[PDB]
Amino acid sequence: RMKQLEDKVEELLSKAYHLENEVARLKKLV
Amino acid sequence: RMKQLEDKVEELLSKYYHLENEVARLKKLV
Amino acid sequence: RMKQLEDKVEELLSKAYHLENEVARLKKLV
Ligand code: NA
Ligand code: NA
Ligand code: NA
Ligand code: NA
Ligand code: NA
Ligand code: NA
Ligand code: NA
Repeated sequence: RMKQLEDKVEELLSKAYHLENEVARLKKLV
Repeated sequence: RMKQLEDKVEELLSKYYHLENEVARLKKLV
Repeated sequence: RMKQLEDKVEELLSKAYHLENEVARLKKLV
């Protein structure tokens, strides 16, 4: 149950921090 | 347990919407 | 609350993926 969705939320957290940076890239160059 | 998960998924739910706006805005700006 | 949680991160993982795609698209327009 919960160790499965925690590692998903972990994955989610990583992704969010990833995309956040990407958007910063785009915005500073666009 | 389930407290911290719903906690973080709201962080994530809002992060993800926030990004969707940045992407929408950025699409207009290219 | 457990099942709603697991399905909520479902949407998140899937929106995470389309943001990667839409931010990848915007990369070579800027
Ligand atoms: Na996996
Ligand atoms: Na509550
Ligand atoms: Na936090
Ligand atoms: Na969207
Ligand atoms: Na996924
Ligand atoms: Na992935
Ligand atoms: Na790049």
